[PDB]
Amino acid sequence: RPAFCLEPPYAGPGKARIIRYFYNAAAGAAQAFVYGGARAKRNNFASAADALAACAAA
Amino acid sequence: RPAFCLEPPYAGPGKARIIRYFYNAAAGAAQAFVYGGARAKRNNFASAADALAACAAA
Amino acid sequence: RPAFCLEPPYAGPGKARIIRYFYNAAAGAAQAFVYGGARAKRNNFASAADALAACAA
Amino acid sequence: RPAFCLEPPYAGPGKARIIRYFYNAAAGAAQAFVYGGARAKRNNFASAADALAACA
Repeated sequence: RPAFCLEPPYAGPGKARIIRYFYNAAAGAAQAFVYGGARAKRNNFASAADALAACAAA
Repeated sequence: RPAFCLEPPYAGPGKARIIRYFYNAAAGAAQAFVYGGARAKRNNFASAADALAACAAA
Repeated sequence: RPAFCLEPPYAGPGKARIIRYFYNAAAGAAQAFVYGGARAKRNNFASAADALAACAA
Repeated sequence: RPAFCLEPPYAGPGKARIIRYFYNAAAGAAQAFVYGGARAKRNNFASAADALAACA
């Protein structure tokens, strides 16, 4: 599993209101968070399917 | 809940661009993903309603 | 299936960034939206399973 | 509603595989489509809720 899959989600300072997904490796699942549209970090996916494709596999 | 309902959605190797649905157990929701047309895995349904009927119940 | 189940989601005027779910009657599915914390309408649930239950799905 | 709410979805010339949402005014519903990542038209949203906020 790539290291970035262990990052906590980062909303950032932006004024957009976007639901994104991060992989929660402790829970073994993708989880939704609200992203502000600026200064994205790596564990930040458009969809749960995308988060799982990158990060679900051991 | 059937175990397959916890399997990540699989795009597969095909070149098609088909909208399918999978059960996201962390959210308890059936959500969209892009399927390539080949080698479908189990958590892959033609509609959100279909995925929920198969997988939402405890 | 209650009448509120036909409503589109309502973020409202608040500044919060709360993930909530609404029932999408056309699809028979539960989908997420960003609720601002104020003036919620009825098609607004803390989880997708809550929305599906309320709207008899 | 905005006139763009009547557009059919536009996948565009791109090769990416991105789920996006358009408002289908004939169905009264926001529906998913595959967007290629380039030359988006206006009836193109990252979520069903955003399509409904603009067009419902």
